[PDB]
Amino acid sequence: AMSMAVESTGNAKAEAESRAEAARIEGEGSVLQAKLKAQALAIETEAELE
Amino acid sequence: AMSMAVESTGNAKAEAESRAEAARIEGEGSVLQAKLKAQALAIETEAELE
Repeated sequence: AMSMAVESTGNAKAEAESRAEAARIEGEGSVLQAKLKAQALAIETEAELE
Repeated sequence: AMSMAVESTGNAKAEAESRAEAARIEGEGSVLQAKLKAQALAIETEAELE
């Protein structure tokens, strides 16, 4: 029972923490792309404003 | 009866605690993605506001 508990919790935590790490990387990437796209829109619409 | 009790409770607790650990990792991941996506929206809509 102890061995099954540790194996099952390791198997679940691996597939859960890989997803969590990938989601963290995607969140940081998404906010950085949000900054870059914000600059892109704020300059495109500013020039098109003129 | 004692052996069956311990085996059944170990087998149930393994499949229950793996799910609980995976759900905890998913919750932490989800809140971190919520922060990152919150920053992404708060900058995208801010630039699009301009």
